[PDB]
Formats: sequence, C-alpha cells, structure tokens
Amino acid sequence: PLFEVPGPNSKRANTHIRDFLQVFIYRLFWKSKDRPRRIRMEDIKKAFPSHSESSIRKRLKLCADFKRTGMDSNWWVLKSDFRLPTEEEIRAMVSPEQC
DNA sequence: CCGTAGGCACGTCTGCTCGGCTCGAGTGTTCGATCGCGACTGAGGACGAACGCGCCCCCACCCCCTTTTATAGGCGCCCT
Repeated sequence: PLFEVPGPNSKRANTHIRDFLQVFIYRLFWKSKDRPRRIRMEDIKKAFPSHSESSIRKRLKLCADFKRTGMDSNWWVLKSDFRLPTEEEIRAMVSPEQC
C-alpha cells in the first residue's frame, strides 16, 4: 500500500466525511437550474442518512440562506455574494484515492 | 340571522447559542543507560646480585746427589 488508511473516528477520517459532504452540496447547487440556485435538505439527508441535520446545518450556513415556505419541503437558497467554486476547484478538495 | 373571514393558539421545523465532554499538543520531571576515567592485575622484559664453575698456582711427596764395604759376571776403553 502507498496510501494511508485512516482509523475509525480519527481526525483525518472526520475531515474526509466533512469535505465529501461539502463536495456533494456544491455539485447539488451546480445541478440546480433555478436562478438563484437552491437545494433541499431532504436531498442531502436521503444521500446521507447517518448524518444529523445539525451537522448538515454547519456546512450550509456559510454558503446558503434559508427561505421558509408554507409546506414541509423548504429550500436553501445560495447566497448572492458567495461565489460557487468551479469544477476543478471541487476536484482538488477530495481525490478518488481519499474516498 | 346566518355565513364567512380573521385572529389566536398550538404543532412542527429549523436556526442559533450555550454548555459539556473529549482529544490532542506541549512541557516538565524522573529514571535508566552509556560513556569516561581510574584502578587493579597480568605478562613480559630488563637489570642487579649472588652463586657456582673454571683456571691457575701452590704445596706435598718421593727420589737423586755420595760413601763404604765385602763380593763376582759381563761390557767397554787405553796404552803396551
């Protein structure tokens, strides 16, 4: 082996889960066709059932603003002053070897 | 007088904030290890002293210088 496998609940392992969540959130904004871009909490929780919503609230507070709507299905609208990172910048965040 | 709309209350979702727990990093202290120095001991070589060996000298002992005297066989020399 040439690449190090982390231990359970290590600092490297916990950083990887956070960054992979940050990668997946960003690509959901790139998939959204609405102007301004918007995503749902339900789509992240369906892909990440082992995360609490509060841990997802940490990754969404810096890049998105919560707009509540009169239905049990609400949107995270991308901040107008937040520049969404480009594709190759997302590529540098998490490599296939780290996964 | 009746119907409908609005207001309030409660439920639920989430967004923020506070408290508690745990993990990691650092620094100080204490213990063990290793290194250096000195001392002891063993081995080898060199020097000094004592003993033993070798050489030389000295001492001791025995025979040779003569005389005599009886007596006799053999060998060699000297003058008649």
